Amino acid sequence: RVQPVIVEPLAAGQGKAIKAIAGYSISKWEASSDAITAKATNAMSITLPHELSSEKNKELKVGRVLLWLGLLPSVAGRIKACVAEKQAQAEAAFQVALAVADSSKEVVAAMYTDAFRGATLGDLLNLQIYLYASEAVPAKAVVVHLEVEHVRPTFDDFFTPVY
Amino acid sequence: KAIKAIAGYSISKWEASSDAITAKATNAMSITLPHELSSEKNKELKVGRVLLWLGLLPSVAGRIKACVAEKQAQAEAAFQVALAVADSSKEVVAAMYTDAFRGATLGDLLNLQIYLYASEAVPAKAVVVHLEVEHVRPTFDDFFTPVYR
Amino acid sequence: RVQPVIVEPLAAGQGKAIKAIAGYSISKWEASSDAITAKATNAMSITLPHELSSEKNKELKVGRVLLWLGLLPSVAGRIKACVAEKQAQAEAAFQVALAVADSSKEVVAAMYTDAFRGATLGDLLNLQIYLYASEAVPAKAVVVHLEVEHVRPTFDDFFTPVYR
Amino acid sequence: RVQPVIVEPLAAGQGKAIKAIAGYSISKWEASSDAITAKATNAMSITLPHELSSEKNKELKVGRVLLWLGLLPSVAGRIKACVAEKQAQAEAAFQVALAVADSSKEVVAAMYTDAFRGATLGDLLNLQIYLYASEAVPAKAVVVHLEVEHVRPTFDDFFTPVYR
Amino acid sequence: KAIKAIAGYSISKWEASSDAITAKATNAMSITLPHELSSEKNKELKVGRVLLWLGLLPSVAGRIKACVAEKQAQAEAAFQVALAVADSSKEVVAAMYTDAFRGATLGDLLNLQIYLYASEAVPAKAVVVHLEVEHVRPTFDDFFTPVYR
Amino acid sequence: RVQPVIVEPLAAGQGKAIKAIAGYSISKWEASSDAITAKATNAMSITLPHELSSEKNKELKVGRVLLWLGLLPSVAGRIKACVAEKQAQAEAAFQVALAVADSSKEVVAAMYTDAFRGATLGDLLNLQIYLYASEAVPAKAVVVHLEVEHVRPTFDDFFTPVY
Amino acid sequence: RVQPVIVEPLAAGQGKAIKAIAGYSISKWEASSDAITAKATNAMSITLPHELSSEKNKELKVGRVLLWLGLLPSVAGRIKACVAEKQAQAEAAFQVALAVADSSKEVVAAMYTDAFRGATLGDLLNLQIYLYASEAVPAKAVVVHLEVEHVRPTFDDFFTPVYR
Amino acid sequence: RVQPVIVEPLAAGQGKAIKAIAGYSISKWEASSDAITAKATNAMSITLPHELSSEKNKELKVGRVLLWLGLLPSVAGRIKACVAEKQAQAEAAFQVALAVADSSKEVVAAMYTDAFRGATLGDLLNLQIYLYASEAVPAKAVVVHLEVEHVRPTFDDFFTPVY
Amino acid sequence: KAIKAIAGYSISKWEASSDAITAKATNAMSITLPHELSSEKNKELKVGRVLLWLGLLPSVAGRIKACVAEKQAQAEAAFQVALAVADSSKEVVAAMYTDAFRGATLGDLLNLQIYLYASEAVPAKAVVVHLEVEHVRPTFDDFFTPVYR
Repeated sequence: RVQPVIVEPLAAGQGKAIKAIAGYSISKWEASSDAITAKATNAMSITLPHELSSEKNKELKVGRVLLWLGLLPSVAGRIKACVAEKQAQAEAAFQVALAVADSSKEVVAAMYTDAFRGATLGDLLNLQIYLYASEAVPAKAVVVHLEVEHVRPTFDDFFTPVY
Repeated sequence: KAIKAIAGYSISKWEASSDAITAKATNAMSITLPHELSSEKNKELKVGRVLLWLGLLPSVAGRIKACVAEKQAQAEAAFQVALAVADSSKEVVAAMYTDAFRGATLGDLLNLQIYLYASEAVPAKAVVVHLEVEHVRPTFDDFFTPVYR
Repeated sequence: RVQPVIVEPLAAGQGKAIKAIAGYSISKWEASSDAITAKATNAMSITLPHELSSEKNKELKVGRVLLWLGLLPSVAGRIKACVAEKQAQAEAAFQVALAVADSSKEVVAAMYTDAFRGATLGDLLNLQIYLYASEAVPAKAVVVHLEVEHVRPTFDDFFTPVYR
Repeated sequence: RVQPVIVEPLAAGQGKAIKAIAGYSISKWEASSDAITAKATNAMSITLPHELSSEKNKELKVGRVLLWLGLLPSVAGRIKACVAEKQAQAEAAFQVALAVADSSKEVVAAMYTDAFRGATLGDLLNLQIYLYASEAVPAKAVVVHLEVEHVRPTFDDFFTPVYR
Repeated sequence: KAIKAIAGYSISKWEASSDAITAKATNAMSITLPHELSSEKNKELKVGRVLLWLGLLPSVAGRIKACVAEKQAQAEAAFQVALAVADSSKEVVAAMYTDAFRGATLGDLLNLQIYLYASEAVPAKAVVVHLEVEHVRPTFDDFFTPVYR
Repeated sequence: RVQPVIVEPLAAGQGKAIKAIAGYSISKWEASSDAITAKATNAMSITLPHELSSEKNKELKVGRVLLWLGLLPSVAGRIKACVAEKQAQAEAAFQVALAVADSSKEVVAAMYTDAFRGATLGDLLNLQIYLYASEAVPAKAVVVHLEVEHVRPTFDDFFTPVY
Repeated sequence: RVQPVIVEPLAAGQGKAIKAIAGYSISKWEASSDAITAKATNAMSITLPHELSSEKNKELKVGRVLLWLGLLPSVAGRIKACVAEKQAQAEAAFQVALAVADSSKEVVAAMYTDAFRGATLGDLLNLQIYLYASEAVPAKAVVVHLEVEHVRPTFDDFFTPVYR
Repeated sequence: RVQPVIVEPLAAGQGKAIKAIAGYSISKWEASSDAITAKATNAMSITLPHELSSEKNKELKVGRVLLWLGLLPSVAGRIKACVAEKQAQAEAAFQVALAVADSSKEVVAAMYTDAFRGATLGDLLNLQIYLYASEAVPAKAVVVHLEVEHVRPTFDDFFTPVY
Repeated sequence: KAIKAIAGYSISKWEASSDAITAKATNAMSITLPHELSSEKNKELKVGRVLLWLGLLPSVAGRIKACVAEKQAQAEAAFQVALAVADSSKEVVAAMYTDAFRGATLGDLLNLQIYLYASEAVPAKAVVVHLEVEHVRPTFDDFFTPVYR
């Protein structure tokens, strides 16, 4: 039996938001970039924010991480980013990574569901973010957004002891 | 409909800009995780499917091929070993690694490299490679940091 | 009986998210690259983040690791990455490794499910990430994202004790 | 109804002892210091003890880590320590870390509960301990005590087999 | 009554002597675990509350301030970031870190430093810093070592 | 209802002894110190005894550790010790450590309940002990006592095979 | 009542095989030697294989480790090995270690059951293997086999996802 | 009661084959050797095959490993091999190893049941194989067979995606 | 009957050839695992009983003693600390380490050394040392590798 199906169009902003699993929470931070020579990859390092910079919080385990990149409307060309272990040549990181985020697609994002599940935020200090551009891109023209999920920090809802 | 991540996973998506590419040449840039996933706790998360798709400026001309692989002596041989390449001459410029890294660890992606090839001369920041990995959800993303450091 | 089917077109970033198993958490971090000569490889070692650099946290056990690499849109060529134990020749790491992440495909990632299951986080200091580039690729043009899952740290839900 | 209360004065070393959870054990070791210039930091890497240096034991999983530092009574000033992943500038490790152990307080310690839970012991080789001194402090004047908990090693209750 | 360690924990207590301190200066000495806790098995134990209290000779004069923190470029800035300092001018010369390191690992305390400040000139071995950490009990302390090595 | 309470005084030696948890055991060893310059911190390393020096016994997990320091009655000043990871400057180890043992207090000890729980004795080879003194202290004037607990060694009650 | 017994003669390699416990797996690798001066020791560090070198797999927890050493039949003398944390003098590692593998016996092996239980695999990068030779022994004349057990890697039963 | 027992003789090839435990599988590979000077030990490194060389497969946990060495009938002397961690002097590896395989015995093999249980194949890249010979042995005269067991690779029975 | 490995274990058996030995000298060669056990996953396996037995060419003369121990400064002292030696003058040339390494990790055997002693001059490849370790069975030996790399 052939079933008639209507495919309704979507607006830019209508979509199901993926929810963190029970017992975890999501930290969201961004990092601006610098100038990219054409046909060249810059390789920056992941810097945790101050809140997660403590030695207490560098022991929380990691779940899924998400990398979506937001860019100026003035820029043209093709921009591709990923996260990977630090390597000798940066371009080869696009040959090993499990998901790359391409700006030529409809959804400019990369979802890492199992590549870093079970690691630690202190181990996320060891990773790198790789940016590729087809044309010459000036400084601060792309901002990368990375959103990691980790176990909920179990002692951060207390005031500091002063008495 | 789009491909949904399986139950228990999430998808981290990030991009990497390029460098200048000589004609008939291959650059080999390493993979850097974002800051949120760079913790030692989060480098032990397992990896599912990864995706590489590159967006390029429409002014460029030639043929651009990218892949991910392990570190090699010659970069060109990486195009002979890799399980999927993304080609600009083809219909869909993408590379879907469904079983190549499924089971590997998120810290093991630092041992990989992205390989770009250009048939002609390409300036810097002219292509951007988008990669989208999926991994297990981090075990504490629903908690504020403890306020008493 | 033949049964008809309709394949839905799938937008980018619209896949099912893989969840970590019960008792585990996923730590996600990145590493930037340096300049790669044409038809060459580079080996960079995995550095744990500072939060996991404690002696108590170097004894946690590893589940699955995921390497997805993000690259600039300007770079041209074919770039392939993997992880392995450290070797004499780096190129031979592409002959032994269980999964490589080619950039000539639609999913530029590599999922190591049972290659490191049951290993320790300190043993991740003994691994290396290998990049290969088909053309001349400048520095910081690829960034590797590695995402490990590990057992959740047992004491990060408590304040530090106030008495000394 | 208001309910009166009496606060008992507490002598030194008279607190409740935190017990490791079931299936885990606590390994405790120390590291001595070198000379610190005034208003400066020093980064020293964590070295596992030899008993845990095996390949079988570098795959154990980490729970909670505890850094308590012991210092000579002659030294003056303010000394602060933390653990983190290795960074370019060491001072910035005090801006990111989840807990620091100040010496101007009553409990000179720092408890990382969920910062490294689920990491591996080999990943503790990727961490660093950071010391800051407000004044000129000589060598071996502070000693850092780090106490990790990890899964108990599965075969240390058996004699070695007698046949070769 | 004194503060009792919580169920499942024990308290390791040790001391560290000092070095010579210039006037208006800060020394930064690292933390060394004792031998019993220095094993790779025992560096994975979790940490609860830590305590720092310093005993000083009564002949000394001035003002001595100590704390624990992470490693920094300038040592003086460690007194601006640390959550508790121990001051000799105050009523109780102590520093009680209840939530600063609770959850961290016993091997992570090697990444910390003790910071001493003296207002005047202080000779070597004139103050001794006592620190008392609590941690999970080691999983084999009720067994003799196996006699057949 | 106000309840009358009598606070009875204690002698030096009356106190409840903390017991190891089930399945663990306690190894107790001491280490003598050397000369300490005034306002300076010496930083010594932890040496496991011979019984726990085997590769079999460097895999036992660690629970709570205890550091109490015993000193000569002739010495004066103020002495503070702790255990921590090895660092660049030793004095900064008193800013990171979770408990320091002060000789100016009534109980000269430091209890590390969770700082090293789950680590290994081979990882206790990586730690250091930090000593601070206010005045100049000669050699062997302080002996530090550290008492760790670990899992009970499961094969050490056998004679060595000779037949 | 006295009960007679008959002892069966046992051929080489006819012992009971020790099985890893449930949820664990045994990774086995080797390391070759270099030249040893007579009455001397050598310290070589443990390097994890590439499969366990990921950040996700450096957080796995360690059970029992086993060191059995294979040696050429031409070499003469007495050769002893152990594992420990790294020390100043290597010879003192034979005074502290919980088990040594003497070559003057019938079972040339050493079983560390609870020495590293609960440690992390990354913490195996902090350990060292110590060799002692009673006579002049050339290079590559002994090969050490170390066999760790660790938790099984949680994702090595799945293909990598095909979409990028 | 004395019981009469007949000890029946065995042929070279009759013996119970040890079976892998449930959920594991066995990879079997060999490595040829080079020239051995008399009274000297060569120390070669373990190279995983190509099938297990992937970063996906370097995360599988390890069970029991087996080393049996096969040699030419022309060679004479005494040959002893083992596996161990890499060391300063190779001969001392025969003093630490838990089982050495001697060619002078009836069963020329070495069974490592617990020495590497719980490690990883990427950690088996860190080990070494040590060969000893009494007399001078030419190249390729011994081939070492090592047979490891690991968890079964859960995604290797799929074809590669081409559509 | 022979000694059977206990339930859950297997026995890896391998050999190592020798080098040239000066008279009244001791060589110290390190232990190398085979390739199959060299993975980081398999270096975390626990060790039971190990065995060392050496086969020697019948043309050799003198007295050859071997053992396994930790790394030492002097190699001769390894014969004073080791729990079992294999002696060619004795009835059975073997060394059975039943409790010396039982509980240790398979990666810890890289921290050990084999010690050979010869009373006379011995050429290279004249003795071969066989060592047989037992360990837990690797958790995936019943699976083909995933074909989609």
